[PDB]
Amino acid sequence: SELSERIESFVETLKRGGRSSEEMARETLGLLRQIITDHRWSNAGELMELIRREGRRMTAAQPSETTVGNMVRRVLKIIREEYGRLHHYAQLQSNIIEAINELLVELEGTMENIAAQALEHIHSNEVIMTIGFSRTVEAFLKEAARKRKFHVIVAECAPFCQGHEMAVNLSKAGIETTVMTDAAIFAVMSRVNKVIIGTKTILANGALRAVTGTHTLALAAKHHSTPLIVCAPMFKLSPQFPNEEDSFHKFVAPEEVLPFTEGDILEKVSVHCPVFDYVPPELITLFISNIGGNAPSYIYRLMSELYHPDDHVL
Amino acid sequence: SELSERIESFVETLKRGGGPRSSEEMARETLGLLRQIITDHRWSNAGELMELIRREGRRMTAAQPSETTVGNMVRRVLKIIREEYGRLHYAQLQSNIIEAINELLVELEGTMENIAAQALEHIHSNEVIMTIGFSRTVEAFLKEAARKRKFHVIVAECAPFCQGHEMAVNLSKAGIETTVMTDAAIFAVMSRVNKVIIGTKTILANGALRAVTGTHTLALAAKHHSTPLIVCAPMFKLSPQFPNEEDSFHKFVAPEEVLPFTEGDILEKVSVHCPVFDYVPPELITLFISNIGGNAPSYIYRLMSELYHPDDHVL
Repeated sequence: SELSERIESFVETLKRGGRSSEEMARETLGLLRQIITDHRWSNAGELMELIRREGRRMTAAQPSETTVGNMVRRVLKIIREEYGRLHHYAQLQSNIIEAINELLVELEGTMENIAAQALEHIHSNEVIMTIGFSRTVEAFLKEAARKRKFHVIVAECAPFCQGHEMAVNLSKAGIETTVMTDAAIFAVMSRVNKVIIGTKTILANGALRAVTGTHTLALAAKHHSTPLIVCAPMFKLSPQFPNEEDSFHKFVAPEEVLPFTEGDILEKVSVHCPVFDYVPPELITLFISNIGGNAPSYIYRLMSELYHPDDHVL
Repeated sequence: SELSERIESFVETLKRGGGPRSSEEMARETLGLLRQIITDHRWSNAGELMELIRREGRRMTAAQPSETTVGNMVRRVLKIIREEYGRLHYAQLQSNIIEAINELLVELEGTMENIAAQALEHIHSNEVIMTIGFSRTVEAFLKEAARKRKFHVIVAECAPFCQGHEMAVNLSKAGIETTVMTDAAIFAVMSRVNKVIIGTKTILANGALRAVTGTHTLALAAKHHSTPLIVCAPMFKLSPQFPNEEDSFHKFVAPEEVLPFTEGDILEKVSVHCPVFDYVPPELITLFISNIGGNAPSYIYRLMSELYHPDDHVL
């Protein structure tokens, strides 16, 4: 069928890596909406087994891409809460759809509601320092740049120099930007007033898996007591704790770090190149969500009203 | 004699009130008195000369134990006597000490210009400095960096003697973008402050520091935000005393500065204290900008050995 082929198309795109995180969540919702429409299912139990199986294969496709797993769990919570309030229900197939639509308009407004709180956290003559290239943080820095005037230091992330296109994006909007070399984070930390970063994933204890320089960044921010603000919406909120059994690191080709033209020493040197870096929650100051700016120590509560505890493990 | 009445005039103005305003004038008057003691009392050798200076410095220290700039320059003259009698080991010794004392005095009166010379190395344009009380050395440190760069100094006036008022006017007259605040806001505006430059009453022998009250709070606020706490203080403010619990550290002025006498009957039930000096441990200090450099707190002990003999620590 069209839907099945689109499911393995999504899974193989996840495996190979061929988009932003908000587009990832939007495509996941579109896929799961299709799954609950076009498949035949009698009651909610079979559909939860189906959604669980497909979420298991999309999660096992790329386990470090947790936006798809989060949106699978959000849809599962929606299914078991739109079936709870009706407790084979005929209108249930419609009801979940509407909630999914109410989720999809909760999305596409996540970046605006995070950007609305920019002026409350960025002041005139401020110096902000960021790391990766996250669309949430650039909209945050481009909504605060409409009124106030500040300096932003975009420390590039070294293997995939992606703070380059961030500082190109920010300098087009008139923010006076500085590109760093990622070795100077402790050097320029004395000047920096706030650190605003984005995440790949917010783990359930308030810790976060982010771009590979963010822990080396957060240690400097904690050393100089600079507040580390984290701009990240509620699809990036994953209910997984940082256990050693599950691997959260992603490792890419060493050609990003040590090129293939080095030659014979590549048979002896072990080059690694991870792309994600665990930041423990005691180095964090705030999470600017789409629903506010609450502390890391509140994140567990945001788990309980987003994901059911039976849906943590799929 | 004129000398003797000048000795108890100095001792009485040390117990009771002021006299020399700044610590540099206090040390210069102390060398004047010590040089006069060398010249005018009769002594045969350096033994009873050391005993005489030791007991005079003992009474000048027991006059006001929290005024250590007097007690240091007694010990520097004792070290000078021991090192100008060592190189002759008499007759000409009475001259030699005087010459060294003169070389000490011109070592003074240029302590402030050698601390102010290091201003540009530690103060940068568009920075922001925080100071607690009126220090002559810190003010001249901020003056020398002002004529080349452009910064903004926050002077947290140290209540009850609102003496950061008299500094934030001195800094405002020289065009530094100064700001005086209540000093209950030390932690509040600490987040935006780049450096803290303070002065001392005394640098204790472990790099610890005795400053005007509210400095230890200032130091803790600086350590919280990891703001470097620079300390501008010359070598007469360097005393070879570790923070004993035996001898008295604080000085306690009248409670009228804190709670006025017009409060009425509640003054019979309320214990008001008003200390003027605060102990800052050396782990909150970053630098000691002396007149000889900018060395770390963990070098201060070595500066003791080059300045005061170990036998002269306790008088």
